[PDB]
Amino acid sequence: AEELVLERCDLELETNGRDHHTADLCREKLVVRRGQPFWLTLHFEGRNYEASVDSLTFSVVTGPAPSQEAGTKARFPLRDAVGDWTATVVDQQDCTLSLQLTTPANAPIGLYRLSLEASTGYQGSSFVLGHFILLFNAWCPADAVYLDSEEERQEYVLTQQGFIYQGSAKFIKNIPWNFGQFEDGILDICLILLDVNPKFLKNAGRDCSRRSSPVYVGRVVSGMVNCNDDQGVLLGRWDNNYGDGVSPMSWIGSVDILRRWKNHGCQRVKYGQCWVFAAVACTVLRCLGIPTRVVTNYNSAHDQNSNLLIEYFRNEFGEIQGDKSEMIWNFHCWVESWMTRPDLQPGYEGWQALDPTPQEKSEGTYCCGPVPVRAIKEGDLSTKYDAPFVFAEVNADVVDWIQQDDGSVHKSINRSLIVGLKISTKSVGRDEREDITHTYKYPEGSSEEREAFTRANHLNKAEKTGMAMRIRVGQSMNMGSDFDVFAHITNNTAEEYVCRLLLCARTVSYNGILGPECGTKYLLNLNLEPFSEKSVPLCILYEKYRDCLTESNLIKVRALLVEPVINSYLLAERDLYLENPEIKIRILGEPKQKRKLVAEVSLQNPLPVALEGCTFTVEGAGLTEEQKTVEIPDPVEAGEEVKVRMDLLPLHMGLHKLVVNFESDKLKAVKGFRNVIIGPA
Amino acid sequence: AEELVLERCDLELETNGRDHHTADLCREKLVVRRGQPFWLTLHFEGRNYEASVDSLTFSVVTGPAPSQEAGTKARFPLRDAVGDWTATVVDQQDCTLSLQLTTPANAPIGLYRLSLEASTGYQGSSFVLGHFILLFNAWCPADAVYLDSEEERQEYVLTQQGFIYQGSAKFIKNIPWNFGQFEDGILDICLILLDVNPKFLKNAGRDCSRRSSPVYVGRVVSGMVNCNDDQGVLLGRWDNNYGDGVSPMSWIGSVDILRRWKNHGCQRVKYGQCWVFAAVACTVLRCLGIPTRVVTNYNSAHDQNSNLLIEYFRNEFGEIQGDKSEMIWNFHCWVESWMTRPDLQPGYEGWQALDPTPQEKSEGTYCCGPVPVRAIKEGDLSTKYDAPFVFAEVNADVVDWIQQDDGSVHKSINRSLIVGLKISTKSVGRDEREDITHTYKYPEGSSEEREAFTRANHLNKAEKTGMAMRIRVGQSMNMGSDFDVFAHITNNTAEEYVCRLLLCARTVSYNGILGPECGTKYLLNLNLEPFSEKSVPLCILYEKYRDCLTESNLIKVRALLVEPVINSYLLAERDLYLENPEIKIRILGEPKQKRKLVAEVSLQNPLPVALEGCTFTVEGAGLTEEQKTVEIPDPVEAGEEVKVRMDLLPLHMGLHKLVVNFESDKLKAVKGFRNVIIGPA
Ligand SMILES: Nc1nc2c(ncn2[C@@H]2O[C@H](COP(=O)(O)OP(=O)(O)O)[C@@H](O)[C@H]2O)c(=O)[nH]1
Ligand SMILES: Nc1nc2c(ncn2[C@@H]2O[C@H](COP(=O)(O)OP(=O)(O)O)[C@@H](O)[C@H]2O)c(=O)[nH]1
Ligand SMILES: [Ca+2]
Ligand SMILES: [Ca+2]
Ligand SMILES: [Ca+2]
Ligand SMILES: [Ca+2]
Repeated sequence: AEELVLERCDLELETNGRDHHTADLCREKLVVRRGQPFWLTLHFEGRNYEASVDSLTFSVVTGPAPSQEAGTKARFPLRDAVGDWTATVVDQQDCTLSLQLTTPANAPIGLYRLSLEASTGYQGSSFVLGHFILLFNAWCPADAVYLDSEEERQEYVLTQQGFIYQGSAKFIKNIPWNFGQFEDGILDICLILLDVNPKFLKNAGRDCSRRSSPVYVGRVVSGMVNCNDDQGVLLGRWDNNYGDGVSPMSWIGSVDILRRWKNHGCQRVKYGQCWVFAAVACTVLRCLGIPTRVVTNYNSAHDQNSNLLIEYFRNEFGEIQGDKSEMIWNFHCWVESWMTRPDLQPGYEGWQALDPTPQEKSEGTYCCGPVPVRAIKEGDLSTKYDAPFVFAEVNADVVDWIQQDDGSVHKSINRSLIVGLKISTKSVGRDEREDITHTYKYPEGSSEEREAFTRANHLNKAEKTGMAMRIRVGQSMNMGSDFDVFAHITNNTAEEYVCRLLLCARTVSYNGILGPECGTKYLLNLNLEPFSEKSVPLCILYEKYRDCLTESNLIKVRALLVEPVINSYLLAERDLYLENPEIKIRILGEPKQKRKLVAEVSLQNPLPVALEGCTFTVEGAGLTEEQKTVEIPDPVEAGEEVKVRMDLLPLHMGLHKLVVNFESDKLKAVKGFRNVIIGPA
Repeated sequence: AEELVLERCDLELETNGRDHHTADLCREKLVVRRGQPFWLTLHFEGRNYEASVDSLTFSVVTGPAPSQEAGTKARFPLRDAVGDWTATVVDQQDCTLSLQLTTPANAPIGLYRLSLEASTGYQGSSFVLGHFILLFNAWCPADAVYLDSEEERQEYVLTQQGFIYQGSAKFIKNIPWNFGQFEDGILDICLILLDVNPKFLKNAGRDCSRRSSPVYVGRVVSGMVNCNDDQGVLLGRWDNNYGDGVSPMSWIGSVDILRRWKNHGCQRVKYGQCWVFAAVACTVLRCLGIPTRVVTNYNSAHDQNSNLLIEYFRNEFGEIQGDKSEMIWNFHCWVESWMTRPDLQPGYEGWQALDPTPQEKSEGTYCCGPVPVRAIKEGDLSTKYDAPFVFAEVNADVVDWIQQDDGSVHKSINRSLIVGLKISTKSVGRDEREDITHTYKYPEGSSEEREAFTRANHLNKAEKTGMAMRIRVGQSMNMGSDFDVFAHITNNTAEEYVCRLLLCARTVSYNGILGPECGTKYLLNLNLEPFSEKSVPLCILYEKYRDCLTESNLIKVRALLVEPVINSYLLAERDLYLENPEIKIRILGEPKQKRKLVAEVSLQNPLPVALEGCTFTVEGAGLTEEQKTVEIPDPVEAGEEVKVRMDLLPLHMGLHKLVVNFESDKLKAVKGFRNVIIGPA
C-alpha cells in the first residue's frame, strides 16, 4: 500500500539539443534554450507513475542566492496539460516516464540545478536529477532576442566562423575569424566570465535575477572585455611592441583568447585591440544565444568625448601639430546585438551597438552600448545607453585648419575624408561583405537626415577655387615591394596656376597613430595648366617603410595643394593597405566526419630579405578541437615559398571556415581561410 | 552428384557507388569507373560455391558489335587471386558469394552487359546478371584522366555547379551555371549522344572500341555540341532574335538543354552560343568522368582562319569599315579536359583545349581541339589536333589602320587592346576566379616567350608622340540608368597640341557584332596643354541604348585622338558591362535532405519603365530534380521589387549551388546564385 517511488538512470535526452540548436554544446552537460520545451526521460524501478498514488513537483534554482521573487528559483508541479515554468507528462511506457519541461521566455540565463521532490502522500523524498544550462533562444517567438529569418538566426548565433572587416575604406580586406562559441569548454568559460563580473561580486542575487534581460547580459559581456578595472578578458596595448604577449593582429580565433584567460587564473590575456574586443564579445554573446554580429566602421571618430566637431591644426606641410588632439581612427570595430528593448519607448527593438572598446569620457573610461542603431540613424541621442558617443563616432564632422605663417590659421577643403564610411559586416549565409552604412546614417542631404541631425541638435556643416585633388593608386600594391601612388589634381577653371604641393606618406597604425614618413616629395612651383588634370607621383619604397610599418599594413598618404594668389588650401588624405601574400590552402584526402584530413598551407615570400622563424597557426571550430601550430625549421629565402602540412581531425559535419595565420620576423600576421565541407562517415 | 548451380537475387552493391564516386549516378543502374574493383554479390539457392565442383566464367560485352581484339568484348575466369579483366572471390558466407570484379584502366567506356556462364563440368548454363555503365576514373592511378589532387578530382568531375566567366576584360562577371551531370537521366542522354555520333554511324564497332581513349571521347563529345552537320545538341543563332526558342543568355543550367534535345527526337535545342556549347560539353565530359573545366578567354581572336595577324581598316572616326573583316570577340568560351596524350611526344599530358564552338577554316566549318595547352604556351603548332587555331586565338596580333583622306591608310597606336586577356576559370573548391592566362602564354617580353613564338615562326611585333589615351569609367554603372564614361588623355610632352578627338559608344554583342551608337561626341579643336591630363566625358543614356543592347549588356566605347601637326593617330577602345540588378535570395526553413525548403527570390526593378511578363527560373542539381519556374501575374513598376517564393525539395546532402534567372520584356537574363548546404535528415 502506497510504495515509495524510487527512480534511477535519469536521462536528459541529447536529441532535444538538436531541437534547441545547441547540438554542438551538448557534450557531457545538457544545454537548452529558454521559452522552448525540452524532453526529459525518467527511469524508475517500480510503478511507472501511479499519479492516483504519487504527486511530485520539480524545483529549479540557478544562482548562488536563489529567490522566487527575483526569478532565479522556481518550483512547479507536474500536470498532464500545461507562471510559465511547466513540467508535463508526454508519455509513459514500460518502467519509463517521459516528460516535457518548459522554461519561461523571460527566464534568467545561467547554470540551473534541477531537483525533484516526490512526496506520495505519506513520507516521500527529494533529490537532484541533474544540471542544465539555459541560453537565450533566437527561435522562440516573444523571446527578447528573436529573429524571424532562420538564416539570420543561424548566421548570427550558430555560425562559429565569420569575417572581421578591416583595412582601409577604399580597399577593404576581410580577415577571417573563428569565433568558435561552441568549441569545447567555451560555454563554461563564458559563465565564469559572467560570474566574476562586478555586479555579481557586489550582489550575486541581484545580478543572477537581472540576467534574464539580454540588454543587461550584453552590457556585462562587453564590459568584461578589457573595459572595466580589475578582472577582464583582454589587456590592450597600442604602442606596437607586443613582445611579451600574442600580437593583436596575430589572433585568428577568439577561442584561444578565452582559453588563455581562464587557464592563467583570470589575468588579462596577452595584448588585444578594438577588433579583438569585438570578436571575443561576439563569441561570448553568440555562445549565450544573443544574436550578435561584429561590425566595422571606417574613418571612425573614436576617443572624441562624444564630439560632433573635431578641429585639426596643421602646419605648412599639412601635418597635424596637435599634441593633445586624437586622430581619426582608420577603422573601429564594435558588436551589434539583436534584442528587444523594454526600457525604452517602443519601436527601438533591433540591432544594438555595443562597443566593447573602452572610450574616453568625462565620467571616466568605460565602454559604450547598448544603444539602438535606430537612435543613431534618427539622431535620438537621449536614448539611455551611450547614444551620443556612438552617434558622434559615426556622424562627427572634421575640420582641417592649416596654420598660416602670419598669426592665425586658415580653413582648408578636405573632401577626401568622410566620417562613418563603408560600415560593413559579414553577410548572412555568404562570405560577401554587407554594407550596413545605411543602418546608422540616412542619405546625406536628405530631409530625413536633416531632421535626424536636428534631433541631435547638430545641424552644422557646405563649401565656398574650382579645383580639387584626390589620392589615386592605380593598380594594387602588394606588401614587401616598392610602389608608386599618385596625387591627382583636377583644375576645371580658366585660370592657370602656379602652386605649392607637399606630399608626405607615413606609416600609420589602424587607430591613427602616425609613424615616420616613408615617402616625401615637395614641389614649390608646380604649374597647373587650365582645364586639365595633373598627376604628381610619389614613390614609396619597401626599405623606407619596413621598420616602422604596423601589423595592419596601413600607410597614410597626405597631399596639400596651396594656391598662393588666392591663398587657397586644398587637402587630400588616403590610407593604403599593403596587401599581404596570399595563402594557398590545399585540402588533402576526402573530408569526412571523424576522419583524418591533411591541410597544406603555403605562401610565397614577397620580401627582398629572407624570412626567419616562420610559424603557421591554424584554427577551426569543428575542424580541430585544439589549435594546430607548426614552426618552420630553416629560414625562407627571397624567392622561396613556405609550405607545410598539418593533420586535423574534424568531428563536426557541415561547413566550417579554417583560418590560418603565418608569422615571421619580417612578415607578420598574414591571414588566409578556406571553407571546408565535412561529409558524414 | 554434381548438382546444377542455380542463382537468384543477383545484387550489384550500391555501396561501391560511394567507393567509385558515382553515388549520385547509382539510381536503378550500377555505374562504376574503370581501373578500379567494384563489389558484386551473388545469391544462390544451394551450394554457395563448390569450386572443387563448379567452374564459372564471366563475359562482358559493351558495343553493338563486340570484338575481343577491339576491346569491346572480354571474357574472364574466376580465380581466388588476381589482361586486367579479373573477377575474384573476396568471401563466401551462408548461401551468398561475394566477388570483386576489376576493369582495365584502358577499358572502353559505355554501357556493359554482364553475362555469367557457369558450367559445372557436365551440362551447366548461361545467363545475364545485369547491366552496368563504365566511366572514366579520375582517381585510378595510370588511367589517362588521372588527377593527383583530390580537390581537383572533386571540382573537375563531381562538382555539378560552377561559374562561366563572361562580361568584359576590365570588369569580369561570374555567371552561375548548373552543369548537373548527375541529374537524373543525364548519363543515358550522354550515352545516346555518343551513340548517334557520326563515327558510330559509319562503323559502330570501331567507335565503341575507340571510346577507351579520353581524347577520342572528347573530340566526339565536343563535336556533338553544335559543330558537325545533321544531329547535334544545340543550334546557334547570333543575330539577337531568339523569339522561337530559349535565349542563349537565358540558360542557367545545361541539364534542361540535354533534356530538351532527347525529349524532342534529337533536334538541335532552341538557340545556343559559345558559352552554352562549352557548358554542355563540360557537363557531358564531367558526366563521363573526364575531368573538364570551362574556360573563358577575353579579347579572343575567334573566326580568324588560324591567323596571327589581323588588320582592321578604319575611317576618319575610327569605325571599322571592313564588310568582310571579323571583329575581335569580347570573350570566347571553350573547355579544358585533363588527360594523358599517348599519340604525341611524351610530356604533353595535362589540360587539353577543346573548343566546341565551330570555327571557320579553309578545310571547312568544324570545332578545334583537343590541343595540349602546353603546345599553345610553347608555340608548338605542329601538335596534331588544331594547335594553330587555338594558339592564334590567344596570341593574335591586331593592327589598326585609319584611312587617310588622301589615298592610303595610316597606322595608329592602340595600346588598350591586348588579345588573349584575363583567361579565367572557376577555382577548385571556391567561388573565386582562377586566372589561367599564364597557362596559355608566357610573360610578354621574356626570352621564353620569344623562343615559344619562334617555334610558331611568328616573331612579329614595339612602337615608334609621347602621348597616350585610355578609357576610364570611374565608379560602376548599373544597367537601366544613364551614366558617364570618360576618355582620359595623358600628354607628357613639352608640346601643347590642338587635336581632333572622336568618341563613339555603340551597343555591342559579346562576339563583336556592333549595333547602332548610343553615345557620340566629336571635338575637332580640343586643346591639350603641356605635361597634363585631360578627360573628355561621354554621356551614355538608357533611352539611347535600350532597344539595341544585347542580352550580354555589353557597350563598346571607342575614342580616336588625332594630332594634326605630326598626323599621329591614337586609338582607345574598351567594352563596358552594364551590371544587372542583384537578385536577393533568402533560404527559408531549416535546410535538410528530403525536407521541403522555400527559396524566396527578389529583384528591384532598375528601369524607368515598368517590367511586364516577369518570370523567375530556378535550377539546382541536388536541390530540385526538375526546373522550377514561376510567372509573375502583373507588371512590375519602376520603383517596385519582384519577389516570389518557390518550394524545392533537395534529395542530396552537401553543398549545391542554386542558380536563378529572371526574364522580363525590358530586363532579360539577370542571374543570381546561392550556395545551399543541405544537412542530413
Ligand atoms: N586605395 C587603395 N587601393 C588599392 C589598395 N590595394 C589595392 N588597390 C587597388 O586600387 C584600385 C582602386 O583604386 P581607385 O579607388 O579606383 O583609385 P582611382 O580610380 O585612381 O581614383 C583597385 O584596382 C584595387 O585593386 C589599397 O590598399 N588602397
Ligand atoms: N571597365 C568597367 N568598369 C566597371 C564596370 N562595371 C563597374 N566598373 C567599375 O569600374 C572600376 C574600375 O575601373 P578602372 O579599370 O580602374 O578604370 P580607371 O581607373 O578609371 O582607368 C571599378 O570600381 C568597377 O567597380 C564595367 O562594366 N566596365
Ligand atoms: Ca541584416
Ligand atoms: Ca577636366
Ligand atoms: Ca589548376
Ligand atoms: Ca603627367
